[PDB]
Amino acid sequence: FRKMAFPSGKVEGCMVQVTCGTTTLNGLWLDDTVYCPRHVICTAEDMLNPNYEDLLIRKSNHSFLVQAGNVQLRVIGHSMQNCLLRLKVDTSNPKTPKYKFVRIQPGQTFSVLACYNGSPSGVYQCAMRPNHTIKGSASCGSVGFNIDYDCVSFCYMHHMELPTGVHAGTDLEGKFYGPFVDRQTAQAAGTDTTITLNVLAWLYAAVINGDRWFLNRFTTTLNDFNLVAMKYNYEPLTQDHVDILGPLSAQTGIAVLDMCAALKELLQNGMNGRTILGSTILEDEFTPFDVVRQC
Amino acid sequence: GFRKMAFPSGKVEGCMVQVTCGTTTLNGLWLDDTVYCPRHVICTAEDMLNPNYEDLLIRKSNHSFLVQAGNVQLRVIGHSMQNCLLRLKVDTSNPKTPKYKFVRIQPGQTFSVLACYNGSPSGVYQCAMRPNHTIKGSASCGSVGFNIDYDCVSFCYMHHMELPTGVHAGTDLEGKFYGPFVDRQTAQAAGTDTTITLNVLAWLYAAVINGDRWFLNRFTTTLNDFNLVAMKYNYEPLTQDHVDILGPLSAQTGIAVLDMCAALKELLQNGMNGRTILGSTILEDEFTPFDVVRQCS
Repeated sequence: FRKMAFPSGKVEGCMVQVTCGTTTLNGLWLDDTVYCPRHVICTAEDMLNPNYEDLLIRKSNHSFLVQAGNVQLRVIGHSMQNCLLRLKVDTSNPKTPKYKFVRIQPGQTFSVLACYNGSPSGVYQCAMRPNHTIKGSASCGSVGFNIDYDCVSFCYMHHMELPTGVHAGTDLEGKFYGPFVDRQTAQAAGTDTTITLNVLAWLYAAVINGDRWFLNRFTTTLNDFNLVAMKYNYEPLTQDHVDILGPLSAQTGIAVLDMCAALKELLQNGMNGRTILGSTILEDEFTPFDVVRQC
Repeated sequence: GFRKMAFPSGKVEGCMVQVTCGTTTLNGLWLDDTVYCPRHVICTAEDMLNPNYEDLLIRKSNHSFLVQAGNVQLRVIGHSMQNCLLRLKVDTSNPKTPKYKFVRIQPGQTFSVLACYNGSPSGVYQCAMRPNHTIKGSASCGSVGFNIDYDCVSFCYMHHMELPTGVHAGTDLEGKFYGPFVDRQTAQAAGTDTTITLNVLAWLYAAVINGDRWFLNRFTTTLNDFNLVAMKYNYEPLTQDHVDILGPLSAQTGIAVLDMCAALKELLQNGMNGRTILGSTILEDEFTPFDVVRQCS
């Protein structure tokens, strides 16, 4: 049951290079606008206590250098929206796909098109951690997206690498995910818990395929499970979660709480040599939506 | 954090079509005015027990082959069989054809797969070529494997058969299978799978480069003594060629190849113990020395 990102094609044509002063980074070119982190306007010293409005007012259109492949785009306007830079260019992207800007919940998944200086380097699948970080390659301006039907739902953009080695970022409106800001400082990251809803979905996917060895005759309640789960650093399971797993429950024939009683035993005992879907560990980067879709 | 990145899939996306013959429907590769697909598209469920492909192909004409490039049907103007590949010739040449080459990769080497169903891409993933000549984790037949080399696309794989264990078997783009596998429904002997040592060692060098070096030590080992332990923990034997190939990674970190073998020895024998390498509790083996240097430079 492979990870599998989305086909990157439609996003590839939207990836541009933005340079201001001494720093280069990636930008998202949709219609006649380029989006990128606002910290591009900042130098080394600037990033310690940046005043974004002040640093921008002494910058003109000519300061920003945009390049799409080896075509240099002409930037005729510039504005700042939250933590993003909106760069108005003279041309409308001929490769603009059907697109949406969405904000996603922690635990949800998307694909990232990792780019170096505008050129697409690689595509991978990840999940927004419960602590709002993205564990990654270490970039900047690289966007995160899902593809529904013919529409691309851009939901993420990489901004900062935190002292811990994880990556923070914003949505495509400039609002950050989690308590993070765009300045070089100490930044307090929350507990990175396991996405319980995702583990169960993955365990359901195992039942659909062949692996049924972990199922048992044990029974549990919602509170009994959480009490065992939170001991092993698992995110508390809610009634909303079990409802979300409802349609997966009907297909497999295994009631959510029985699956919880299966996970409970798995956490307490470990897997003891055995594998699930060819994996030695429990996987938590597949949503219930990912499981139904990839089966 | 370290990510098993697949190559961008845009260049390959515009090459994906579906082929139909009777009831059977699968994916095909449309490059220039030729379409490549698995030859078992010309087989009914019954046929797959003992398929005489020669006797079944002569039974067909262009008429019987339907090719769909998205919402567009393509009329086929000729057909032939190259090994396990069906080769249909079409009236139009694909305008979205990228600079390409066909290659036969060696076991332990990685590539990207664009999972496709009924000619439509749904996802892309990165995998290695297992020492037992299999791959795992997709979804449909006709889906291709590839590397991206700047502007050129090197196709090296195509899915043909789904083995009973879950694993997949396929051919290169000349139609030659990888391993002893065949396009027919029978036993099909998938043997011992082994960890790719060369790939793990490159991943350990990738860990040092990023800064994570807790696993290191100063107790250098012999090639013989390492290989003895490697066999017991089900790893591929390390050869002098592997040591040569791990050259640049040894030079750049300043850690000798044999010392990293001594590091891996301890990890195999003792484990990580709650500690992680690049964010993993498992030793990864789907990153070639080439992949590491690519993402680290």
